[PDB]
Amino acid sequence: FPTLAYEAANYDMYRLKKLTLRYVPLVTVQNSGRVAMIWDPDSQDSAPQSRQEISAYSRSVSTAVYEKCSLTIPADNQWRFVADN
Amino acid sequence: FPTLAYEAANYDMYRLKKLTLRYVPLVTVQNSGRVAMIWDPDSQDSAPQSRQEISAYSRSVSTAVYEKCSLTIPADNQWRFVADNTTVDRKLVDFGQLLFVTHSGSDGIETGDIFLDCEVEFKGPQPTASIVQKTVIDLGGTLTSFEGPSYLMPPDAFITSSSFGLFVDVAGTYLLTLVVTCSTTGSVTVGGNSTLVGDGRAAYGSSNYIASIVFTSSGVLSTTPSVQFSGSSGVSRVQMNICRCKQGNTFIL
Amino acid sequence: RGILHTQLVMSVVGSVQMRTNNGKSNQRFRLNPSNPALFPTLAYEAANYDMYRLKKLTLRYVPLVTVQNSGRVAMIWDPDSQDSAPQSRQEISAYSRSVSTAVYEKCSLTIPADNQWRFVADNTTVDRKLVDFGQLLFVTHSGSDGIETGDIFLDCEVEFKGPQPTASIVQKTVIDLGGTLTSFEGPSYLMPPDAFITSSSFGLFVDVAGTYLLTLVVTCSTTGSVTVGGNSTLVGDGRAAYGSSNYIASIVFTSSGVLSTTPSVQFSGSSGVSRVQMNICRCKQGNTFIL
Amino acid sequence: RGILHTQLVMSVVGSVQMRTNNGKSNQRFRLNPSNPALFPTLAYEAANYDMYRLKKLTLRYVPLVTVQNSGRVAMIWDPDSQDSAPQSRQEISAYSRSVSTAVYEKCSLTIPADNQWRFVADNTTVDRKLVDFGQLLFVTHSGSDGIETGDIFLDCEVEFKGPQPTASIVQKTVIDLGGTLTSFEGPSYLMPPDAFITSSSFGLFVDVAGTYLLTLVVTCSTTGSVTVGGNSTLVGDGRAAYGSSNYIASIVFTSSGVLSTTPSVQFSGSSGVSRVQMNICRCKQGNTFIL
Amino acid sequence: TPNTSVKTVAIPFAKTQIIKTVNPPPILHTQLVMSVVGSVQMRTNNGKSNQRFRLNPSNPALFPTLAYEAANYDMYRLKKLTLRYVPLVTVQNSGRVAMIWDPDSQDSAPQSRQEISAYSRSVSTAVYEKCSLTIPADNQWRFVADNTTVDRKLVDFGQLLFVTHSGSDGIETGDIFLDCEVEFKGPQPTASIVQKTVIDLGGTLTSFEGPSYLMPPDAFITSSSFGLFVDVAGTYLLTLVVTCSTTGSVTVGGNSTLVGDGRAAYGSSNYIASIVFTSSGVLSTTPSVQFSGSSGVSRVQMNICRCKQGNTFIL
Amino acid sequence: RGILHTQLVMSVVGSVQMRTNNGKSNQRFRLNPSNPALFPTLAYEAANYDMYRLKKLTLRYVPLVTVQNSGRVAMIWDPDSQDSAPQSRQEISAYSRSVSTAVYEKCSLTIPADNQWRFVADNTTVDRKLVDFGQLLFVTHSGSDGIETGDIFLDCEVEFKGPQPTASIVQKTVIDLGGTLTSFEGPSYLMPPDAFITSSSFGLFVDVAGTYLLTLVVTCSTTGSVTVGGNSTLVGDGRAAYGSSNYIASIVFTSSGVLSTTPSVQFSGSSGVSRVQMNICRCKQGNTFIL
Ligand SMILES: [Ca+2]
Ligand SMILES: [Ca+2]
Ligand SMILES: [Ca+2]
Ligand SMILES: [Ca+2]
Repeated sequence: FPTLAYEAANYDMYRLKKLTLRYVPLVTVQNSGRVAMIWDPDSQDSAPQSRQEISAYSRSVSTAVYEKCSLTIPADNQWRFVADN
Repeated sequence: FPTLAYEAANYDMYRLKKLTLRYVPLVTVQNSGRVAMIWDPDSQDSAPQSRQEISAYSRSVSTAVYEKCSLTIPADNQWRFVADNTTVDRKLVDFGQLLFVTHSGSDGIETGDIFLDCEVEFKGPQPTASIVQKTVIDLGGTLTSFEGPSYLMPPDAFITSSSFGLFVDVAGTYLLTLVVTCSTTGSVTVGGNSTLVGDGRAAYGSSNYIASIVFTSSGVLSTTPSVQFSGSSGVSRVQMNICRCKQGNTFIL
Repeated sequence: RGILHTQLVMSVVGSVQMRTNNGKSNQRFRLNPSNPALFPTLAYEAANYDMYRLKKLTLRYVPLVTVQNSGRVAMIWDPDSQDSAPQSRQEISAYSRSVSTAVYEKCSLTIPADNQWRFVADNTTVDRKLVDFGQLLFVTHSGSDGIETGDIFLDCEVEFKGPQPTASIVQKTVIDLGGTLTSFEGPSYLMPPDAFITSSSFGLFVDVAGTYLLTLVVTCSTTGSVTVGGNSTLVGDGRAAYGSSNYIASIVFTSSGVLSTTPSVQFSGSSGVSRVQMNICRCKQGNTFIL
Repeated sequence: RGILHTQLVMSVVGSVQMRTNNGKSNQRFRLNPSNPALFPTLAYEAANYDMYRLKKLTLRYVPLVTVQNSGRVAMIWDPDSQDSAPQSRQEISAYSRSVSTAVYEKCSLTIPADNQWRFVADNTTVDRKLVDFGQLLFVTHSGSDGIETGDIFLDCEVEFKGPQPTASIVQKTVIDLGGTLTSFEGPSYLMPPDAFITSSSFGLFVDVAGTYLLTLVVTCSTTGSVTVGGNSTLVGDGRAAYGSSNYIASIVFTSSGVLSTTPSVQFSGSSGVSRVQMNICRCKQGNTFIL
Repeated sequence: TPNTSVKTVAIPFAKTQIIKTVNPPPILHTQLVMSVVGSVQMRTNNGKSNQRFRLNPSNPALFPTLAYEAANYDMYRLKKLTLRYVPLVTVQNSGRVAMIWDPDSQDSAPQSRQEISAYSRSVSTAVYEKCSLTIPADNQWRFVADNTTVDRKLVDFGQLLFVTHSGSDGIETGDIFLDCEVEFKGPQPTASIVQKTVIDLGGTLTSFEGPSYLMPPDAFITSSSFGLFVDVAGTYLLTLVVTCSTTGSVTVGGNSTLVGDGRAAYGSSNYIASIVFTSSGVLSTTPSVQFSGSSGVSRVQMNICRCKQGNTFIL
Repeated sequence: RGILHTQLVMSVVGSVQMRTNNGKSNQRFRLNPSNPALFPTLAYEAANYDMYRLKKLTLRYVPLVTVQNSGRVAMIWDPDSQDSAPQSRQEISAYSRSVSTAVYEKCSLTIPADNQWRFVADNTTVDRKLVDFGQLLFVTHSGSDGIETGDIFLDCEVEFKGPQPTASIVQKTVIDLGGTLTSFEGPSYLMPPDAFITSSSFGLFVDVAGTYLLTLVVTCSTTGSVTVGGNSTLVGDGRAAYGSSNYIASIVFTSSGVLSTTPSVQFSGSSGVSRVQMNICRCKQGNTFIL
């Protein structure tokens, strides 16, 4: 949030209502590969560090490079502190 | 607007819907005097400089010290630019001035205090605005601000061949970076409007002189410069950066 | 239904320039019942428990001075407990719950309570932010400098979940030369910027407004007198002793919570002060020492 | 809903002949909540109020000894608080609520509660008979001579009526030559027949099982070391001092609350002891003085 | 709805109150209690004892008129209780007056600023501004204090404490009024309205036969002198009986004045006087009745009667 | 619905004076399911998830000793996970859920459960106070000096919210000269004050009662034999090797999880031990190395 971080300085609590991740390719069907998009409920775990951990994290979309993805994250209702001090 | 100025960085246009000025006294019916509250439609006029100009400005309330006032300002519907990347003719940008004239006191006593009400709405957004001033002084010149906002204003600083002073009157806690082109070293003291968070670390080196101070100002008058650099020789340029930082952004011995 | 508790919080001393919680940092008025400043009488109940939940909260600034001393007392609640103290005069209206009137006139401010059980601070937690309910900040800026303006009361309905063996309500603080007050095993009667030692002298500022009991244990080489003044008077039976390199005294004094530019308890005349160890208990007037 | 409060009352020391509060008088277990023997944690809550009302009252003696020692432990509730001790065996079961079993096996006793509001003990009553809710007596009468047998817990739902400022966490007790302990403005935490002085020595028997902070103020002529006896142990920081005719010490010790034929805190070696003044605070394993 | 509400307060100048009686019937009853003397440091009931104001109808401080009707009865209630501090001073003098009711009748007094605010039931406004405190009642019947008990906690209804600090020093600041509806159950013949108090060397006053004019922190004896601080504000009738070895003189101090024909006499080891003095109840740091100049005082016995200015002896 | 899970927690070793987790610190029995002392089997299930929620919690201490040894075992549940140890006896029964009986006789204790979801311990927290569900403390305080008395079981209905990859079955702990155990990326399975090194020797105290697989990687200068102490036994296949300045061993041993004053795995005989690195895996009576 390079723009909301200034408005986030003027507040203390926050929610997050709608969360989508919308990988858009920029390449033809000629280049192989794989892109995966992962959401953790932790904010202090490490990252793979394998192929085993990519697929079944909890909430992950792992299609190819040349093809579009879309991942949605379910929200909560809790109020959390904006990270200050 | 010490709080809205951060939200004002994320936008470009503004209006002002409701404007009241609500002077509240803090003193009995024993102290004589007069407080007047003035709104200009200009934002570049000077101030009185007489008793003649206090009463009939256009829109003014001028009661006594011990008795309450209330002034309302009529609004417009126009959209005006938020002052970013500082313009020169700031008359078509601002909505006006407030002037707050007192005389014939009751000398330097906490008489009362002035409150201000707003409904501000903002149109289309920016990324941000850089909330760090950059002000430069030459010998004989004044402050010329760059990069915004308006913490320091051009009648606030003075330089000599050997000394330097700032009268910070905004009442926050700040973070300076003095960069002074000298020939010798010097000391920095903190005057009457403000106090240190006392670990101001500075250094000399080449022709530059670089300091970094954290001070907390009160905005009240005092006839001492609030940040004073003296004892040096051949000051030519002083460059500044001010940030409004809290009491944890101080350096450590 | 619960039981209300009116409790004294500060004696508000006015100021000319700009001042937060008067002599103290943004650590004093944490909304935990394990805080002797905001809870002078519920801290004894808070030592028995580990969970609390606030129900009703009002602040009730009641004036004391004649209407000749202009001022502006402001009472401010934060939802954080780790935000810094406010910097300017005009960084007051940017808070959420705030009442700012003149010195000579009474106010009120209600704080909406949550429904979450929170831990009672018997620690040494790093994040106070998730434990406390928030801060209370008190700002004075016009003038009338050395004058007791009024005093702030505070009303609560606190209920407590699961109990605990009693947290020891006796402080233990140690000062070294060049060091500060460092508390040990709680509570927080004294804050770290409340004392000073030299090579020959010693002093404590006490602003919680109670009647206490000290045990000075001072490592010196000569004896020294102990004077009590400024904010507190002796319940005058102060019996000290000397012996080996320790210096031991026991004092019963009654502070008043007002600021003053004199230490409340002062120890002077000796030589080579190196350590001062303390214990403060909040006793009563019957705990003196007969001559 | 209320909140239960399991609290340690005694640690039962068996005796051959007949003994009623393992040695201490018929004054120890008054059922006021201003009684640290019966309420080691609720007395801090009860120091803020004037009226109280008991709702649930249970025993549960719990043993600690192997099944090899014969003996018998009884638990007694008078509705009086000024009746004398049960002089014989036939008087033991004749009380209103009484449960008596062997040493090696657990018990329980419930007390029916009233609905009246009674005053909390504040610094002087003479007719305790109308203020307390009753006594508790703990008789042991056959042969398990003085081995620790078990310990007795106590459960409460206590509600309090209208508040008060805090009264006294700290004792002040004064001994003169030939006299006994006379307390001034505190709880108890000592009781009179639990200290002895001579022309040259001094001793305290503490049977409450807490962790305390003393301030010995003893008018002497020569110095004297301080040991901590068999009931209790130091935390090794007993910094003391001499000076004028006073002798000043400050000790942090933890007692197990068990009988022993050694004084728990003993002061010997000096000469011409005339007065001893005390202050006891119930600290924790914090407030000891760093060397 | 603009989230900031500006409210104006016009603090005028001196506020006072005006009190008239009607009185009508053959029952609310307003009375003075004190005149609040402000102090700089800290002070309880203004220099009076730690136990003085004490809710029985057999208490001369709170009920100088009902105490005679209280002698003819045994039980009492208290229905309506208001405390109505009236200022007598402009908005120029700073200070604070607090009015405190305890449910105990044997606690001590603050002895801090901490204890003033949250007692249980307290009003603690400024000096120049009016207060009003109400006390909730009960339905229990309690004994009128006759043939003095020791644990006077189950007898009285409570205390009044009247704490001032941070004045405005010794000025007539205000005064405290007290309202009651007192009803009495089954009657006595009477009660003996004459105190009998005895002091020994090192001891204090121990009252016998009732009522409570003098209280134990009011008198001091030495080997050669004697003093009483009468703080009830009436006109009294003493009978000093002092066990001395020599004669002595009796003067009348700051709280009180003679009706100047105090006749005394010496004789055997006793010393017998009979004084008529009129006290005001205000503080003064002189004993109000002082007997000095003698030698070996051991016992002083008293009888106090509340007699008017015609019960004086004649030269 | 659920499935109960009876699990071994400790094997209680009695002590005369006072002891809280039979020697180990107030860190051992955190109620996260990522705690192998409390969850020797559920930690494998809990290594796949991030949130958990406890539903049923019971003790049941079960004795093992003849009815000849006096003593007393207590079981304690703090709602905090950062409170200190119960320093005295009066603090034992003052917890929220506490059951204390004799050594030779069985017990039970139920803990009321919440409905909140809490994080599972992943590699670093500082405020455990908000992550764990509480502590478990196990006090023994009279004379059954160190004989195995009994053992304590624990029952659970645990449900987990959203999954995760597996985290760590294996520890990595590193010791330097003068330092202590510092774990890196594992469970625990050791805790710091359970290993000691000298200039020439090495030792491990394992009190978890499983069957483990070590890899000793010790920077030495000379070789050294490895014995398996009194707590634990080999499966007789401890193949080791020397080479460069490293010393490499791999041992399969089974520990009973009982205190002993001998290191369970000891490495002595060499010279200039500087680092020791570990990996512990909880194998079975399989993975030993055939000669
Ligand atoms: Ca995770
Ligand atoms: Ca113009
Ligand atoms: Ca705790
Ligand atoms: Ca009381």
